Amino acid sequence: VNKERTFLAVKPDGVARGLVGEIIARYEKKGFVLVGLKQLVPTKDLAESHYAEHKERPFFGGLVSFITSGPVVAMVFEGKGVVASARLMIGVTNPLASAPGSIRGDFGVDVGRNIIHGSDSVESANREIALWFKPEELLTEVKPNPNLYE
Amino acid sequence: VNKERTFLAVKPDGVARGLVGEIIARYEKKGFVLVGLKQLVPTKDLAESHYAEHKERPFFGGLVSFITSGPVVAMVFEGKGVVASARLMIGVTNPLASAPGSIRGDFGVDVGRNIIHGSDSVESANREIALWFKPEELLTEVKPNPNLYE
Amino acid sequence: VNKERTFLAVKPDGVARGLVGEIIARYEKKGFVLVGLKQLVPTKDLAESHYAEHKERPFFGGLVSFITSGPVVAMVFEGKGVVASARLMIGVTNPLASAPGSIRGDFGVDVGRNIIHGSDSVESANREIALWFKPEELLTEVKPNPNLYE
Amino acid sequence: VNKERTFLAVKPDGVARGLVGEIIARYEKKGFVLVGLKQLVPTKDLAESHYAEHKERPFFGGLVSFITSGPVVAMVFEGKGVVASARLMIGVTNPLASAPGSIRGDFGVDVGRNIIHGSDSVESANREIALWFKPEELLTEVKPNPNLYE
Amino acid sequence: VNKERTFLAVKPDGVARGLVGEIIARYEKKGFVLVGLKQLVPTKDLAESHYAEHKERPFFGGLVSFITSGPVVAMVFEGKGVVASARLMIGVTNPLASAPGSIRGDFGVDVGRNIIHGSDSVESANREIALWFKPEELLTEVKPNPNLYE
Amino acid sequence: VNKERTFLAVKPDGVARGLVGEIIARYEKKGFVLVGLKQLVPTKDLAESHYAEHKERPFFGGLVSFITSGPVVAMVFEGKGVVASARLMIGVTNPLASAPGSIRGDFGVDVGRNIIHGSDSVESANREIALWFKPEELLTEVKPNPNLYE
Ligand SMILES: Nc1ncnc2c1ncn2[C@@H]1O[C@H](COP(=O)(O)OP(=O)(O)O)[C@@H](O)[C@H]1O
Ligand SMILES: Nc1ncnc2c1ncn2[C@@H]1O[C@H](COP(=O)(O)OP(=O)(O)O)[C@@H](O)[C@H]1O
Ligand SMILES: Nc1ncnc2c1ncn2[C@@H]1O[C@H](COP(=O)(O)OP(=O)(O)O)[C@@H](O)[C@H]1O
Ligand SMILES: Nc1ncnc2c1ncn2[C@@H]1O[C@H](COP(=O)(O)OP(=O)(O)O)[C@@H](O)[C@H]1O
Ligand SMILES: Nc1ncnc2c1ncn2[C@@H]1O[C@H](COP(=O)(O)OP(=O)(O)O)[C@@H](O)[C@H]1O
Ligand SMILES: Nc1ncnc2c1ncn2[C@@H]1O[C@H](COP(=O)(O)OP(=O)(O)O)[C@@H](O)[C@H]1O
Ligand SMILES: [Mg+2]
Ligand SMILES: [Mg+2]
Ligand SMILES: [Mg+2]
Ligand SMILES: [Mg+2]
Ligand SMILES: [Mg+2]
Ligand SMILES: [Mg+2]
Repeated sequence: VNKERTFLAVKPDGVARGLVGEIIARYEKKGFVLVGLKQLVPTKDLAESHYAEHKERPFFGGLVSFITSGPVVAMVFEGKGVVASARLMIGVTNPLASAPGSIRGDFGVDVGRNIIHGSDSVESANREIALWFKPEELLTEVKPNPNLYE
Repeated sequence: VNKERTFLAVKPDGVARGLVGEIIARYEKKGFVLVGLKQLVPTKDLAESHYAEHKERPFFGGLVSFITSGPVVAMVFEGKGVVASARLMIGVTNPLASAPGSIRGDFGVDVGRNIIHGSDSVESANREIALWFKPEELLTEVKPNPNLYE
Repeated sequence: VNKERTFLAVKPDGVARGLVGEIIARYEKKGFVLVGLKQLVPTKDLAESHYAEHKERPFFGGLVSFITSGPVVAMVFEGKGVVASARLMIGVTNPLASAPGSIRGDFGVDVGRNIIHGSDSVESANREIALWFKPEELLTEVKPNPNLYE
Repeated sequence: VNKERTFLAVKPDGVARGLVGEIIARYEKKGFVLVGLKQLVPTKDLAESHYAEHKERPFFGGLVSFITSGPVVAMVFEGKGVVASARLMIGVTNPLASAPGSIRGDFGVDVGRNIIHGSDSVESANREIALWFKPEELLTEVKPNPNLYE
Repeated sequence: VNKERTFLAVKPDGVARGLVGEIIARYEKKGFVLVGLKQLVPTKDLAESHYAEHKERPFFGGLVSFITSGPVVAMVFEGKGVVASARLMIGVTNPLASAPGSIRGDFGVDVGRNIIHGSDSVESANREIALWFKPEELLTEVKPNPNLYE
Repeated sequence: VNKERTFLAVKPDGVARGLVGEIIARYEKKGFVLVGLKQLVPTKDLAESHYAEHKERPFFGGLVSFITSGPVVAMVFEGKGVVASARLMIGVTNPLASAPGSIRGDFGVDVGRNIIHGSDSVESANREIALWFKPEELLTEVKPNPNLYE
């Protein structure tokens, strides 16, 4: 159904490079509806619980360090199959392997400076949305373009 | 040679969403030549003949109903391998499964609101071109940029 | 009411340079609705009545021969103040003097190869629309984006 | 100095039309730095104090009514001469009179559905920023592209 | 005729900000032909000769220092009225006062970091072209799209 | 270290169709740094050594005559994995089989008119770079966007 939601965040590098609008426009053009949006500098606690699944990984320290080094634009998009779709639009972990047309493929060059984060499953999205957004910062009733769904 | 032709149609959703020029420009930039172009509100007979191969499918009634609910911009492009190349540019039937960079991948979310129709083979193109366009509405003399072909 | 219409034509040079889609997209983004659209090769009779006010001018002969020299995509847009607005978007007669952001300013360099034509008044528009299009070729039910008008 | 700030808001119509990213990208490309961003549905009280200077005007009721009818993306951009510059980039009150290249000129057609609001002076900006944003939602230390300022 | 030429240079800020292709594409779309193109780090002698008319101005020292701090992409375009048309596309000296749609208007904020240099007259163009380009680095045979000129 | 370089050349058809800027912009957005750039008309000697691995092929004769038939803009980009990445961005040899989003996929239709050349390995790149550019024509101090690399 047309009510699935995913969490996306323009990372510090994406924000410093002036890519916020370009990224949001891709999702709007696709037809997803913005239900949550804000800019904040992540707190070390937010970053660690956000990337909690990687806590025992070698790159964890630098990641948390990086994500907390500058502003991040956090957003939640709503639509049919938005979690898997937003991932397809993002590309793969290494931007060098990401196909042109995707966000990482078009703008990235390094795994550690890969512009944007996207939830990889509905469980993660629900978990991540709850982590970054309060219920009052999310639109309750969404009304998409009527020409989008049958 | 480079005289192959295909029939493409911006469906009512694509027209209402203001995507006609975006779609046309994609094919012009590729190097394909426009030999026919018109806007019309398809009739139920045209809709049913156009999609005759799906007349037994559960979605036919709704397809035909949607294709006739509003204006469509019908067009025919010419150039080498245009039938298969235009399909590649369109994406796949389900927009969510279409790669970023393709038309359906970039703009659609629902199978039923997938923006554009493109002939799936040369035999289909000939059938669909004859169905939507009268002979005199098609350019007889075509001239593609001279830097496109060897 | 905001049902004003203007006639626009992408001239043979505009069509040859692959600017049809780009031009249509500018009017679609603006919010105007396409109510008639077709590609054809103008007849001398048509070109001569179209540019009737210019017969005593030295460029008339060249003008007519050029407009009848290849495909032209003809269209009629509808919307509040479309006539004057589409003119502002086109630029001025000399493309070199047209401001960057207008169609002629962005794409043209010569007065005789100035990409597009637009009616200059509602009187000229009604007259030109009836010249290029038969009544049944124009949409009767116009449904513009509901976010466009108050 | 490079520390002036202005308040911009993508109005409900701009948000429903999928223009948020396109608008933010124009300001990022210009070099202004985003210091505040959020989406919210305005409260009738916020709207009235925001447009307080028009309280005795005929259109006031519909404006407040409209601004409160759907989500608005509120933002504050920082840079040298950003208040007057953002206005120039926005266009004039009536989008029909706005030049192509500006936001209203490119996307608008009606005075009441003019896509975006921008502070008209530094006094208004300071007043409006304070109205929509809490001090903790604004970046304190801004670091622009070093290639932007001498 | 259409053999007029102008010298344009993407300054070090424009190069560092990744605006070279955007700038070149603007002139290619207009219909101007590239007859010379190179990237070089200007020498202090070149910088001072190029900007000789400003040698008494308080900002000369800093101008020359900036123009030599990094790579510049020097280029020459040919076409009818290219000198004045390219200036119009560039904007005015102060980017904040440049109209949206022009290069400086769209991308710059500081007079000292205004992205691009364009010759201000034919006499200046001839001087600057001879100063930055050796004869053999310029195309002798130029061929503009045949749909550009009457 | 991430100082890998690749040689790219916009072929005469790419230059004639006005795609130089568009092509450069794709590599600039990606984060790669232009370290050499020039426009020239290739000499038969140069074209023949460039495409040396193809002398026994039936298309070699046509290939060489074409590359020496008009201006070519030559360039060298530097960045992490630039060689393989620029190839992914180019597409494949047959433009019709290149995926939408790649340069050849977006703009080409014929194998012999495929817009751009890119080195296929670091070995070929070092070899091609030394063929088209003298050492002093290439930047020595490379300062990429600091947000690009870890
Ligand atoms: N081996 C690695 N080296 C450096 N940083 C890494 C590595 N793999 C993961 N990262 C970083 O960690 C973030 C979370 O990683 P992961 O969840 O595996 O990928 P994705 O972000 O694509 O979901 C990635 O976006 C990336 O910035
Ligand atoms: N299972 C489905 N549910 C609803 N509509 C469908 C479905 N499959 C196809 N359609 C609609 O039928 C149109 C025709 O289908 P088909 O010819 O299979 O695909 P394509 O349009 O990609 O050639 C589709 O483009 C879509 O609008
Ligand atoms: N001095 C001229 N020389 C050549 N062609 C001209 C001249 N003046 C006008 N034209 C051509 O005649 C067309 C119609 O003229 P006019 O109605 O004056 O301009 P517009 O097209 O801006 O309304 C022009 O668009 C241009 O193609
Ligand atoms: N006469 C009018 N008719 C309808 N609504 C109006 C009128 N003038 C002002 N408005 C609306 O009120 C908002 C605030 O108006 P104003 O401050 O005058 O213009 P601006 O928004 O350009 O600063 C405008 O953006 C517009 O939506
Ligand atoms: N008052 C100023 N302060 C600092 N730099 C200036 C000033 N005026 C001009 N400049 C710098 O000098 C360059 C040359 O100036 P000028 O020839 O007057 O303008 P333009 O570059 O628009 O032709 C400008 O483009 C800008 O970089
Ligand atoms: N079958 C062919 N017919 C015509 N031209 C060809 C053919 N194969 C290759 N070419 C031309 O030769 C150029 C160099 O060939 P190759 O190295 O195989 O491809 P690529 O350019 O993708 O690396 C091609 O880019 C294309 O211009
Ligand atoms: Mg992950
Ligand atoms: Mg089908
Ligand atoms: Mg006229
Ligand atoms: Mg106001
Ligand atoms: Mg000057
Ligand atoms: Mg090769």
